[PDB]
Amino acid sequence: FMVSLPRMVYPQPKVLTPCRKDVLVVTPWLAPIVWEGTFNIDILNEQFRLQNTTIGLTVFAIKKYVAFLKLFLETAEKHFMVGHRVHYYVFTDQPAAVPRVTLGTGRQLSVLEVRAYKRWQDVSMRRMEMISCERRFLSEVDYLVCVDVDMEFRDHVGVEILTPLFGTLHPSFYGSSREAFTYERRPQSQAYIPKDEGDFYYMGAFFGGSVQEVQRLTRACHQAMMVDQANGIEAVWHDESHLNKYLLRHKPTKVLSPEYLWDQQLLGWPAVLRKLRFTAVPKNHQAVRNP
Ligand SMILES: O=c1ccn([C@@H]2O[C@H](COP(=O)(O)OP(=O)(O)O)[C@@H](O)[C@H]2O)c(=O)[nH]1
Ligand SMILES: [Mn+2]
Repeated sequence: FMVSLPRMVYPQPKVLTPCRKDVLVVTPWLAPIVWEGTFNIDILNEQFRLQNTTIGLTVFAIKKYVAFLKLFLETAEKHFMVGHRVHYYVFTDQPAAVPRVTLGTGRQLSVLEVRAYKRWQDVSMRRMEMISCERRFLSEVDYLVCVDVDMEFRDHVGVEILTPLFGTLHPSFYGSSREAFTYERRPQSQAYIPKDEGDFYYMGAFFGGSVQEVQRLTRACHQAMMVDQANGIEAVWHDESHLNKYLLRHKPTKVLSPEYLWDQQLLGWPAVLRKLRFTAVPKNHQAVRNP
């Protein structure tokens, strides 16, 4: 049950004036695409606080990637769901390497020890299994948000994202035609998507939803990866390939714009982005992924 909103004073929405004319703000299945200017955060904050919403954030920090945790968590404290209840779940092979980060009130962090796979591809892919293995979520949080650790928050990431199921537009492909998307194209793979199918190319580094929907997604992707492995095939973009297949066949209820997953070093700061919210931390891929 949801109580009434209180009286609020804010600018009247104008029916004959779009919030944004330069971008698509709703998908063909009527899911909002979240861009700056499309939401009044005061209204959304009210709605979600009135439900005493708790948000879980999963992040994996395996082997050398523990180095990314300090900046990740400190900037999350500044920008992620501030004012709401937050539970971080840090999955790592090195619990003693997790930095002691000071948390705001109503925010907690749990360290979950997991095994380290040798191949970075396996470390990345096994996140689906490890997220799905975990039964605490249903009792502890309302929503789960699942992100990469090699990142920092630079601006607001809040309850505007919350919805039963969301994916995020990959920053390299939001302007691309579907034939150019790097979906898995081999029919032998469970992740296969033909050249005439696809809505968007979603980023493996940021998806989420209700606990129920996230556990469905991660279970489905894990089982699809198991089938591929039995068939001696590994999808071209690993977990991201399976995520893309899942979100093609199970449409997300919101889609996040590339504000929510950007790489400024690689892609700069185009006119279409009013904010860069959650951004890549420069990596030496080969060095950091291997002993
Ligand atoms: O040795 C590794 C390799 C990967 N990861 C995790 O898997 C995610 C995805 O890998 P990565 O960020 O290297 O992929 P990219 O964004 O470069 O495609 C990372 O953010 C980490 O959360 C990790 O913890 N240790
Ligand atoms: Mn990453």
